[PDB]
Amino acid sequence: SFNPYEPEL
Repeated sequence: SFNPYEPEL
């Protein structure tokens, strides 16, 4: 799978 990273915001 993969890890959740936050967008720009």
